[PDB]
Amino acid sequence: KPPPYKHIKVNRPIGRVQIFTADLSEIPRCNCKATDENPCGIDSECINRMLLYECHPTVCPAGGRCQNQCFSKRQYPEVEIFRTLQRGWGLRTKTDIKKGEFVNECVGELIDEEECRARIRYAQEHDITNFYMLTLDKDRIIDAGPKGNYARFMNHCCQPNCETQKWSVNGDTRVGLFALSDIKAGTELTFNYNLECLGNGKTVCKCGAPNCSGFLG
Ligand SMILES: C[S@@+](CC[C@H](N)C(=O)[O-])C[C@H]1O[C@@H](n2cnc3c(N)ncnc32)[C@H](O)[C@@H]1O
Ligand SMILES: [Ca+2]
Ligand SMILES: [Ca+2]
Ligand SMILES: [Zn+2]
Ligand SMILES: [Zn+2]
Ligand SMILES: [Zn+2]
Repeated sequence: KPPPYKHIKVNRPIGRVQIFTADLSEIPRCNCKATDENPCGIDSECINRMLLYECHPTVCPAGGRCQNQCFSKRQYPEVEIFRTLQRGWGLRTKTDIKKGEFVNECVGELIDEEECRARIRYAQEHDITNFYMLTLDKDRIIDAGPKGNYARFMNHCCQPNCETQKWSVNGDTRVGLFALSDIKAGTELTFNYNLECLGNGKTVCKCGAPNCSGFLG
């Protein structure tokens, strides 16, 4: 059984950490029509989607059928946690996911470098080998360990089927997972941690890909 965690829907800023807000002047304005085949969708000419911005619902001309509100809408593909051989607990999809489709948001407690330094330090001193830390920016780190969602079970892979993207939503950064290719129902959902994830120093990569570098990210 996986150790408990508080299931949260949005990022939770801790201590000095701030969650900022901008106006409509700091957001592009697309010209997608309600009559388009997939208004503001994965293959459209939506200037907001292209610049990694969501559309503002009350001003998007595509209106009600705007397809560029994936973070705000929190509609994720059906997933489940399962027991992997060597990388502990993992996350697999229960439904087919298409290339470029939104998979999840990396949601956790938003912490600063001082709080992140104390939590790695405690984990190191107490032989904790599982980390759920992801850089939002130089000032803010997502920690999905105490509080999070299903994204926290997604393992690293040198040949992943997902990627992270830094999007602007309501005037602040959010981290989302998007499919790098079509993913079949039953497959483990992975992403390359790259330099984004903290604490995994001397961790040996067990992704088992033919192009494995031996290290996490
Ligand atoms: C975000 S958690 C992923 C869920 C985790 N496997 C669990 O059981 O809760 C990442 C942690 O899982 C382990 N891990 C993830 N991907 C791995 C990989 N490719 N090779 C080895 N360990 C991995 C590491 O201990 C890492 O700190
Ligand atoms: Ca729009
Ligand atoms: Ca818009
Ligand atoms: Zn659009
Ligand atoms: Zn739109
Ligand atoms: Zn690997």
